[PDB]
Amino acid sequence: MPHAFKPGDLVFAKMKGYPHWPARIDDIADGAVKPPPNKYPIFFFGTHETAFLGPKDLFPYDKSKDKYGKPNKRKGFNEGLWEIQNNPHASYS
Repeated sequence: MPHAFKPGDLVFAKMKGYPHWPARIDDIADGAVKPPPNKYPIFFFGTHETAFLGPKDLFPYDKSKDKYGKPNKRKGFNEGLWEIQNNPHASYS
């Protein structure tokens, strides 16, 4: 049965106006800005942007990849597909 989300989990993350996007739940570095309550720091693959999202917008990667893991014209998307499949836990600093 599912646990709560934790850092390192892989997802497709949904934001209004964008396709479901390959992403991970990030850690918060020591000294870094924390997310609001009930939000997680989401690192989007490809764009390498962070937004704060709740569970309603996070779709576990294993379950969702057959639906959402397809090329998209949007900037950074296809790079993001490579990153999530091939090195999802790397440093993208």
